[PDB]
Amino acid sequence: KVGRLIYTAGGYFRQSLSYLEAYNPSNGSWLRLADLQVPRSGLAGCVVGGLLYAVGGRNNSPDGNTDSSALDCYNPMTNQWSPCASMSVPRNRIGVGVIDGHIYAVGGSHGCIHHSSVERYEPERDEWHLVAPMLTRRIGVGVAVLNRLLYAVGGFDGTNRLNSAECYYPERNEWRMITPMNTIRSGAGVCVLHNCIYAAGGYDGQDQLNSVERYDVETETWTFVAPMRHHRSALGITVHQGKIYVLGGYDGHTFLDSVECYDPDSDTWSEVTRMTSGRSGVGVAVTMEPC
Ligand SMILES: O=C(O)C[C@H](c1ccc2c(c1)OCO2)c1ccc2ccc(OCC(=O)N[C@H]3C=CCCC3)cc2c1
Ligand SMILES: [Cl-]
Ligand SMILES: [Cl-]
Repeated sequence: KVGRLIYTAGGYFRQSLSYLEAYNPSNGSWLRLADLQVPRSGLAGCVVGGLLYAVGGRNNSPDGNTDSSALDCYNPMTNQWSPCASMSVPRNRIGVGVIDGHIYAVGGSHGCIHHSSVERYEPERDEWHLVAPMLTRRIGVGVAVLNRLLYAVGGFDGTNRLNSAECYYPERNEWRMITPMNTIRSGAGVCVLHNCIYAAGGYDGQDQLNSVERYDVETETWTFVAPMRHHRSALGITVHQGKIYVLGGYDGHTFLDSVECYDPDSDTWSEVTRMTSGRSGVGVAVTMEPC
């Protein structure tokens, strides 16, 4: 369990960013690591086999906006990024989840297209293949995996921001709606802790949110927990040693540098550190410290 860091890749502040930085909860330190080859915001991060993957996003620059179909892998042992096979389609504001060593890329946008499509990456073959599409088009979708089922939560379908959510059952290659959230949320942070799917923050179409709700997969209910200290949309999120960490985002005024940590035992959020600069739209995941 020891020696794992929270990695934050990419993001947005004025333009899309190439930063890869890693935070050590055990000593409070931050490390700046190898930049992404292409700056991206609206990407997702995940880890398989100790390698960190950056999936999708968009490169916003003064010279334009390019939605990304890229999959790039970072090896902490070498501090190097390598390109992997690209997805079938660019996906900005994507959601990803990992089941049994396979990466699922969910939704996202390509220009004015809002995807319902979903595709699955096999690291051992370096190949993507499409799977069944969601029942709803969703960008800014939160994705998490619990008990080898994949959940897609909230987002924006091109017309309305969503409180709906759905679950993918891999052995039937089928999506089914689940109970909708109590709040409309696009760009929320979605993760799994214990037997629940948490949805933190986001934008309800009117304001950035500090509220947080969790879906108990057994009872099929959404319940609010303690709100974050800060309203945040387009936040990064991950879980580490039994606590949720939320990183950055936009509060309606500032791009936040604050990182908050949720303790489910006390139902409290605490501010634990600050990123090196404020940003939104980052990809976040946990793996071993680099060499
Ligand atoms: O609901 C919508 O229509 C789209 C929705 C959104 C959310 C909150 C908003 C909002 C728009 O408008 C002001 O608050 C969204 C959802 C997830 C994202 C993930 C990543 C991402 O990456 C780039 C990025 O961070 N851009 C930011 C620039 C300035 C502030 C907004 C975002 C942008 C995302 C945007
Ligand atoms: Cl964007
Ligand atoms: Cl992961």
